[PDB]
Amino acid sequence: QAVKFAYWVPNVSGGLVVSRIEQRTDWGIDYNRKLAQLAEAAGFEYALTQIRFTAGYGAEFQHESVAFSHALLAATSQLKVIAAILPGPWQPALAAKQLATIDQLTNGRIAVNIVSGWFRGEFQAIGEHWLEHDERYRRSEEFIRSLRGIWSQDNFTFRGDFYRFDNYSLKPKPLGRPEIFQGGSSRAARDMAARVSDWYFTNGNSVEGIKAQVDDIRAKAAANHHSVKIGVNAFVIARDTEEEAKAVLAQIIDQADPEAVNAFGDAAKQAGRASPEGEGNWAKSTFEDLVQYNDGFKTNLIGTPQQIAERIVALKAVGVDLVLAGFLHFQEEVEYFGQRVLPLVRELEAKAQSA
Amino acid sequence: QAVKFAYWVPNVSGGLVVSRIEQRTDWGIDYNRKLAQLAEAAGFEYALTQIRFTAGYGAEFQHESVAFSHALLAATSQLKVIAAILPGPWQPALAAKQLATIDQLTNGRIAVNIVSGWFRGEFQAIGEHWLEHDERYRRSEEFIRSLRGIWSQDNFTFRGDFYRFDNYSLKPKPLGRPEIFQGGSSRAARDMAARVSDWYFTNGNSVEGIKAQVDDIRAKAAANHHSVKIGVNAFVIARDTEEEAKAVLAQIIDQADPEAVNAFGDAAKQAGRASPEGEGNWAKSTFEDLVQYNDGFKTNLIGTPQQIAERIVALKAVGVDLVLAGFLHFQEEVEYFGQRVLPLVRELEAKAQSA
Amino acid sequence: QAVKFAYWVPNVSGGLVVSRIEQRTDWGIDYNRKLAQLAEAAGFEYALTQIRFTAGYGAEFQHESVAFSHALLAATSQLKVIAAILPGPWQPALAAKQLATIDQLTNGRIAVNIVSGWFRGEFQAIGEHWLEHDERYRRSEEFIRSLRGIWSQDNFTFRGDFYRFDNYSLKPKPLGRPEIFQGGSSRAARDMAARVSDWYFTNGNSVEGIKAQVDDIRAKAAANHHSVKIGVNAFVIARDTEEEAKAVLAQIIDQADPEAVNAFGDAAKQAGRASPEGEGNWAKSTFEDLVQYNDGFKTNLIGTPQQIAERIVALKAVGVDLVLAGFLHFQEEVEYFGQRVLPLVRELEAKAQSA
Amino acid sequence: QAVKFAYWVPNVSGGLVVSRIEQRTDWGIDYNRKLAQLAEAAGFEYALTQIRFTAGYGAEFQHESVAFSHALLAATSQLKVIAAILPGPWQPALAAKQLATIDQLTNGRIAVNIVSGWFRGEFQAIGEHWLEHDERYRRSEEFIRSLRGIWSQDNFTFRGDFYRFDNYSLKPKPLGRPEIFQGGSSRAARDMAARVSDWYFTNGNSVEGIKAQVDDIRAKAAANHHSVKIGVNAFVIARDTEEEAKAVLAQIIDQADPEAVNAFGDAAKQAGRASPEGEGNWAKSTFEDLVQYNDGFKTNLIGTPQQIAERIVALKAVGVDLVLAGFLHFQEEVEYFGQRVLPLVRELEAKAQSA
Ligand SMILES: Cc1cc2nc3c(=O)[nH]c(=O)nc-3n(C[C@H](O)[C@H](O)[C@H](O)COP(=O)(O)O)c2cc1C
Ligand SMILES: Cc1cc2nc3c(=O)[nH]c(=O)nc-3n(C[C@H](O)[C@H](O)[C@H](O)COP(=O)(O)O)c2cc1C
Ligand SMILES: Cc1cc2nc3c(=O)[nH]c(=O)nc-3n(C[C@H](O)[C@H](O)[C@H](O)COP(=O)(O)O)c2cc1C
Ligand SMILES: Cc1cc2nc3c(=O)[nH]c(=O)nc-3n(C[C@H](O)[C@H](O)[C@H](O)COP(=O)(O)O)c2cc1C
Ligand SMILES: [Cl-]
Ligand SMILES: [Cl-]
Ligand SMILES: [Cl-]
Ligand SMILES: [Cl-]
Repeated sequence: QAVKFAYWVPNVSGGLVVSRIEQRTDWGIDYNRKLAQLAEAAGFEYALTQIRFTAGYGAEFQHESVAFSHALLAATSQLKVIAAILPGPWQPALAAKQLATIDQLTNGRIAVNIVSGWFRGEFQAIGEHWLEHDERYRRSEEFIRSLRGIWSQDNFTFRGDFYRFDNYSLKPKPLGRPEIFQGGSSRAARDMAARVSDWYFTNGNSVEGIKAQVDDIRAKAAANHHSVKIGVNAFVIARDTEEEAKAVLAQIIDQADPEAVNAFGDAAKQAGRASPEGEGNWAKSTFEDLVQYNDGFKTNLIGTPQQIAERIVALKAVGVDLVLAGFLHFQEEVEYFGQRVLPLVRELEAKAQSA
Repeated sequence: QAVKFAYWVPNVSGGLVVSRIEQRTDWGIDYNRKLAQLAEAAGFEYALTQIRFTAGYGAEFQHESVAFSHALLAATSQLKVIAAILPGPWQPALAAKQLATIDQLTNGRIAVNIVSGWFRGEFQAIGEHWLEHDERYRRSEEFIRSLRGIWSQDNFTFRGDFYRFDNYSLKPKPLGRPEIFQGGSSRAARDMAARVSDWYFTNGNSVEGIKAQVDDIRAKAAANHHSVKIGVNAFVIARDTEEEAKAVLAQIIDQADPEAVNAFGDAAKQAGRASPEGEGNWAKSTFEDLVQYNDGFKTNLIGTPQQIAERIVALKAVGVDLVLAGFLHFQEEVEYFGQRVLPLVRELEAKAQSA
Repeated sequence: QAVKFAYWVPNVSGGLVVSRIEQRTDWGIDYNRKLAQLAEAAGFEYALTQIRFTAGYGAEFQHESVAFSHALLAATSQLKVIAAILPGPWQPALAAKQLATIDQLTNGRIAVNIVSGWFRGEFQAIGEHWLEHDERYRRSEEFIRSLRGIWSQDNFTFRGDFYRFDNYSLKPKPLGRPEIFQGGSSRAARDMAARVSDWYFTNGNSVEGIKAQVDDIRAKAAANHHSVKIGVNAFVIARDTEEEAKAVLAQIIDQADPEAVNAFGDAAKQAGRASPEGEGNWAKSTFEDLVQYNDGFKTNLIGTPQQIAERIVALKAVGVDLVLAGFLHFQEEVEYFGQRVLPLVRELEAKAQSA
Repeated sequence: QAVKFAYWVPNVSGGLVVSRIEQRTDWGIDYNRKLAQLAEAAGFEYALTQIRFTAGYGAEFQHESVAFSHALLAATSQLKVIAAILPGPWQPALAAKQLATIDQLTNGRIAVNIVSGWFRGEFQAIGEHWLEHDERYRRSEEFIRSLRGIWSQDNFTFRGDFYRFDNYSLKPKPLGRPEIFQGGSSRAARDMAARVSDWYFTNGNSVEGIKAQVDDIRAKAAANHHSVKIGVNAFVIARDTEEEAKAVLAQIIDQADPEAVNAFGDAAKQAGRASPEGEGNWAKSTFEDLVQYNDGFKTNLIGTPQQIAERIVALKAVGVDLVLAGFLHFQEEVEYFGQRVLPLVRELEAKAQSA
């Protein structure tokens, strides 16, 4: 019932914007250990670590998602860290066993974000074939069923089109039950979430755009007798005045790296625009939307703490269970969010309950 | 020129013997962090972490090799940790990037042991096809060429029979040059080491058995203009008296687990016995040899510290550059080795220098 | 420089339309042997088989394209027969060797039509992964380069992303140089034709639509220093009067099987509509277009013999080198074409030549 | 039951021996059409067409097995023709459909010989990975189960480690039930034959060597409740005097091409010698044995017609159901076998029946 919060780990060297603007944010482990500790102290339940094999959207350097996640877990106590994984260059036997060992070493705090892929050139560079849009989701669904089965069954057998297991016994299994997240917003993504995943993570959007996705998932999940929760990306710019927050947004966009934005935008046509419906990630993103590379400005958590808290509660009303927050200057703004924004959300929630 | 020492990480729940004998050894992270610190204090330069996906040779539980290596590096300062990797369920793009990130996080202290595989049933359980003996080495050599090329250049291209890369740029690369080890003793293994590897690791053997491998590698490496060093497995039983060490050895063997040894021995026929020459790992192993699952008793580092030190220097004279030590009670025997055996080795080397 | 003619082999039940109308057409070898002999006598240079692995509704039975082509060549003397091949369920080593042997047995009269695929459900049923639209063309281009190299040289080596060859020597090679045709009309198809194919076969279309494809191919092929010819599908309804030919067309469409048409149109969305440009086979086909399953009515070769001859010559004037003809009643209409239509084309061509 | 007879189709340019001796045998279709007709008239029930993709054992040129088998069936009326297929470069969906169409065109007379592979260099040349010996039989068994299922059921589903099918309906199916033969003599081969195949074809051998294989197959097949028949290769040299037949054998061997024989012997080490038991095809073949490349001289059908007929009947007594005959001068020796040897076998069988 209370809304949950995650933050994007800036393990990619350009932060969370495609922009030349000065940021007090770094992609190295030293910066990120302290940020994970600040996020835990601020009240964030999850950190989300993105997966790249090569540079895109202005991230010339990227730390590998699973090892980096392990290091963040080792530096924290209660924080849960979601390691992103792309089927193809990743296989599920290795993923299940590596995640299970990290879970055993971190008191049960690792999770996974299965992402089905859009950056074709990256796959080509690393010798992976490029499956059709919905076919990438068929494979991701077999990957998810494989993870859950390996972790839950003494002797797991799975006779898939992409993956096979035959009486496979993983030991040790995870300490508890790792949560499986997935990223993407196409019909194929919503279908998979309503079947196998614990969480559907989606790009930023208007309230109406989010409600449309939630309503489809809820109906499908109910018919499948499956439980799934909803998280939405938001690039949060909280400042003491609304004018200052809008001025920061304008600086970010004014300083956009246009060659990086356009190259990202071209590659992103292999996500939602390439699905049979032509709907999903980046299908309707302008140059200015792309400057936050998961459409995070659209969620409009930009203004005063009070405006942002009221907007978060309005997202709860259409079925959002978690806000996935990106920031410009991560350490100071995560701390500010915990001191100034999150307590206002909790007060609004207490007042709603007592009525 | 000084001989180097590695120890086997007991990340598999049966320790380093296929036996019911009581051992003060454990496979969990708590035991292994302390063990790694003691090993570093004792003068071991490397720890070697074995790779399993499911139980064999008496190891019902096994921690995943790379994440466990990451954790041991996080708990130490100068120790180098070698993570074992099996091509097939591992792919080189992910290995290259995950190892590069761990390298960056650990001040350049991770290495890799490419092992080409023998446990067919394990591959079948996780959906991997079983290549012919020498073909597994063909694949491993492509895997090693990919790791080395990815780590050393931008725009790496490789048009292999097993792996493809196309203008691939990994960032960040490792801090320096990670060492590539490999395990196996067949002709295919020796040929691969003489072409692409930094270290050839081999099973325990007599001095003459080791000499025959080194001489073959030396000639082949010279013809390729390639440098490779030699490490040999030895199960070290050092006691204050020779009689006590021999009694321990007999206790380990007398308490051998026959189901596990039979099952291991049958599976191990897919290593040296299955090569075109019929030579390599386990091709000549009796039931008693198999109780140490890399033929470690054959190296005969079993006796007083003085006998062991002399035997180590004798191995050096046939071209052994590193002794890879297994133990029964890891923490206490690593400490004893550093206090009682290693200094005798260093004295012998110093006396040989002045002569 | 004379325009060439092919006919579609009705090796799929239901003929060349998705309609319940009575057809004096059959898919068996007896009807098709006689039809091939009639087509050779009528002046057709080629027969084009189609490739299916499964189908529903009236298209319920399909003879395998290569072995059926071999049988048709065995029943004829001069006719060339083009065997359709889909990369994926077909591999290029077997295709090259099987076609070379058939070429040797048939006096050099076999050709191949490389088709890159649109029917996703058929691939899934036979265990094949569904690659993205342009990726299927990347694979088809490697397939074609493989056929051409294997057939033309010993020691053929190819280091593809999809296919590898290592000093492969096929013996015997074909008697002559088999022509490579390809089917498809997207940008990816045109790019491939301008690089590697002898013939670009495309769906039916207006003169304007054909000319736009020819102009793009001609520019690209010139820059590649590559020669490629153009063939266009047309469903030919030649009758003594224009009114009767139009009545037959209305009858075909009026008796269309609506469920079959809709199921075909839904699956065909994986062709042109799924390409990045949204253009290619079936991207703009209405219900009535889909009744001829390669848009054959659009080419408007429906009317008197004189009208049809003038329209064929008009297609030649925009770069069409070959008309690929479908018919309702194959045997009798092939005979009528050779007696009533083809001679008018030749007369028109002769009269143009006298100027 | 009356013993059945097959002959090897000389679809390979060196005939059935690795020798420079002058042979009145040709690999082209004209010689082979007349040969198949003579064999049919002589009383051979089957022809067997070997599969190569590149030159081995002196076969500089090789016609493709399936298309050549189709052409031989087209030249005959009752002869059954067995096309050899190697899983790997062949896939089962295509094999099933192509064979079914040929079966429909030839009145149900096509069969298949599934061979699991020994010629590693050929696979490497055509881009195929080299599976371990027993794993090749694992794949071949899935291939056989797929053929059998596709041919016999609509909506065939098969969830293999090598092949997948999902509700696949092949139409048309064969006219009846095609026979599945397999070649190979290792434990893996015998185990496969005892589970899925109609015929086990084996290399030439002594009576005792054959009986040891039959006895193992019989016990295994009885435990599986499976029916399988036995065929044995024999290189038949029938002459009016024993002295003449022996002189011919000596001439073949004396004119052996020793570079070809040794190169074949080396490649053949990947058959029986590479199996876990070290037993199977070519494991015990001397230089002289290898001159007939399936050990055909060992069966000793070399002598007068009377001697050969008695030795055939003696093979029946250890469970041989079919003799698979090679010859030096094919057309003339097939005609002679039918005039002079086969009638003696029939008289001996008639005399045994009346006792
Ligand atoms: C919150 C979120 C996080 C994501 N993280 C990643 C990532 O780290 N790497 C990646 O390649 N794709 C990532 N994706 C995109 C997925 O690959 C997604 O499957 C792909 O864009 C196809 O999206 P679609 O289903 O909307 O067409 C993410 C998507 C979302 C919504
Ligand atoms: C010191 C050493 C360590 C090894 N570690 C492993 C391991 O952790 N996992 C594994 O499957 N194989 C391991 N192997 C065996 C390899 O997989 C080897 O390639 C296989 O046994 C074939 O050996 P051969 O070349 O002597 O036939 C190791 C071998 C040696 C000598
Ligand atoms: C003349 C012609 C014949 C074709 N024949 C076949 C066929 O026999 N089987 C098949 O699956 N596809 C066939 N196709 C379609 C191809 O699979 C084509 O590559 C696919 O529809 C993608 O088309 P696009 O490039 O316009 O998107 C044919 C296409 C044309 C133009
Ligand atoms: C009668 C017979 C015919 C065979 N024909 C072929 C063939 O045409 N092509 C081929 O590559 N192998 C052929 N083989 C050999 C098979 O590939 C066999 O599976 C391989 O040699 C392994 O044999 P093994 O099971 O005795 O080790 C044939 C074997 C026999 C006994
Ligand atoms: Cl979206
Ligand atoms: Cl060894
Ligand atoms: Cl079109
Ligand atoms: Cl044999």
